[PDB]
Amino acid sequence: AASGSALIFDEEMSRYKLLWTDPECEIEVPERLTVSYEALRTHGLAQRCKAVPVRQATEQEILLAHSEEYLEAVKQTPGMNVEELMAFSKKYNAVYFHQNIYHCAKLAAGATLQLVDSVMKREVRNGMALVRPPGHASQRSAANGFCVFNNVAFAALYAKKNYNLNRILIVDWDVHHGQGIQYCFEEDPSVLYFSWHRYEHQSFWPNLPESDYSSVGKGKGSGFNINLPWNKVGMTNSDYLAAFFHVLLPVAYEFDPELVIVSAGFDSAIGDPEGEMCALPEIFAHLTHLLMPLAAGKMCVVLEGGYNLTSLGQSVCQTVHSLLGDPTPRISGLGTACDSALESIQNVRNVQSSYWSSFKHLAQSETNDIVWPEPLKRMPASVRTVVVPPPGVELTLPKNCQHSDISESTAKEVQRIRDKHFHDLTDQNILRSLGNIISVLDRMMRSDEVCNGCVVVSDLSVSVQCALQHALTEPAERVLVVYVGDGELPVKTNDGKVFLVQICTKETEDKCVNRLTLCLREGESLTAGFMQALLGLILPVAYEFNPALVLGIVEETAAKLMRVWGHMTCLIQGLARGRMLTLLQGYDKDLLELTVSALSGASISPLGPLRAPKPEDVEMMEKQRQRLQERWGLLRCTVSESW
Ligand SMILES: CC(O)(O)NCCCCN
Ligand SMILES: [K+]
Ligand SMILES: [K+]
Ligand code: NA
Ligand SMILES: [Zn+2]
Repeated sequence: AASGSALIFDEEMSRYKLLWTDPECEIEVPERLTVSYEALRTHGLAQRCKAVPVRQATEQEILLAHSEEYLEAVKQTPGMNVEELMAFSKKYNAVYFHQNIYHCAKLAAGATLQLVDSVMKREVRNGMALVRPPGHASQRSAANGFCVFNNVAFAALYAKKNYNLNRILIVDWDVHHGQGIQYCFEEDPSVLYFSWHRYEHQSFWPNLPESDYSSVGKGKGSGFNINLPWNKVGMTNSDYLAAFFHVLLPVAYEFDPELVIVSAGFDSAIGDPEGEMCALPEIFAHLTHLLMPLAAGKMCVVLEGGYNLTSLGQSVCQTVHSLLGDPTPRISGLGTACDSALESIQNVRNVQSSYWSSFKHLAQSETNDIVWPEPLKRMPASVRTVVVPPPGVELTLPKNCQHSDISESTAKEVQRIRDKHFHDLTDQNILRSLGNIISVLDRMMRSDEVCNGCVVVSDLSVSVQCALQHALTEPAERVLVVYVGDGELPVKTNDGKVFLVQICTKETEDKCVNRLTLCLREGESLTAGFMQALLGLILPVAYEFNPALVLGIVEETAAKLMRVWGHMTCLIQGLARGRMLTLLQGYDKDLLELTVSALSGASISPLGPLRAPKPEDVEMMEKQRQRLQERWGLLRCTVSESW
């Protein structure tokens, strides 16, 4: 299974620039590449990636997406003087030409294809291409919006042709619509295109009616084009995560792509003079992380726009940090998306409801200068994952995992804890696991050397109480508990420091807003239901809660449809800088193996196709959203009714 992250870059792509006055294009400068690579070098990220060389796209590769007549016209620009280049540039909208731009365009395109090949041949897990010129606005026969050839459209058509892929997701988080990509795949159900973009009711570039939410694709491609227009500026972390949890991710995991390509424009970040949005560079760590379980981690990130050199460098580093598997930064201050974003989100979900299972319940009444703080460092843990199997069980562990070694001070604390709170306890198994829990938690919370952990335990009540209480005094200001099992746990949810998610078999009405209890009907549809609950309820609440530790718990009677556990374990590491402790009750080799693999950052196997969720499950989940969304605004995917 593949490892490592490709970084594709060449300073030749910085060797073209604007040669005449033009306020429209003067923001697109060679230094965008210079600053981005140097930022990667400064933070040690470039040195940890596999450098893959650029190459030129061939004529045949360019003709996959562009016409012979347009290619022939651009092929003449190396021979043009400045007067001729200015006249050629005026034939198109918001683009300039240069004697070297055709050369660099072929390099930008070939760099993208090198990235696709490295990933699809399993030479790396994922990667990023830092290229100029950008691509997503160029069209079959036109340059547009600083773009000459459509790098990301190349990549999907090339991956289709040479690897016989049937399902490719393109995520365009640039602040501009990628109209070239939309047109290219408009009728194609094999390529799902998602774009959010500043729109402001069509008054923002490129000013197209077809960039609105109503453009869902055409013909057999209906439903495979998703536009989320931002109709106000100033969108925040909360708006972007609301878009992912309530539009993009439900569709992406149902689509089940075989490759993910990201049109990564960081002009959607705070400080950008084109986007004027307010999302922090740290959000891109999470946008990257939330997509990484798709396609077994095969993600090709391709630079598009991004014009504030400071914002650009930091967002590029946050993206590569996540590609490398470094712990995600904690996002504070999350809450409801703004009303304009909620309107865009509800409109997209409604028009897309004829095409996607996660939205289908919506179709029937019965159913329903700027400055910001510098980002903190993101150190990978010395040993990412510590494992404590039952005594004697020897397992083959991934390279960045390690077995537990109870210390002297730790042993004294178990004695103190036993005397005070479990007088009768003398079971020397239980007492060993308590020493393992405290030992693992101490390494997780008081060291950057261990990130997360898994401990197999015997008695849930004592181990849960010790794990929770010990974390709450480290101190962990807030703890998210995720419990797969029935019954009640020694978990008090009164003081706001604990949020409890419970996946259980018995229908039980929960009474307050710090618990989410999910009672999913048994059957062949448990998987789709849980995925729908995870993306649409669990993750929105968990992100807003912003825990300092995640405590996972699985009762023994519930280890037999839990094919979702690896996705949850991977996605929930977006919280608490990845600090997750999982307690598995009883030995199951496969569950322990899956848990350790996901905790350690390994690729997650795809879920493939799934029987769409039970309508009773969707009803249960929407009643949870209604009950919780006034407290946890990140759950909202409609505009609230005003009094
Ligand atoms: C690559 C892009 O999407 O950032 N293009 C920006 C075009 C700006 C036109 N004023
Ligand atoms: K976009
Ligand atoms: K499509
Ligand atoms: Na012009
Ligand atoms: Zn852009």
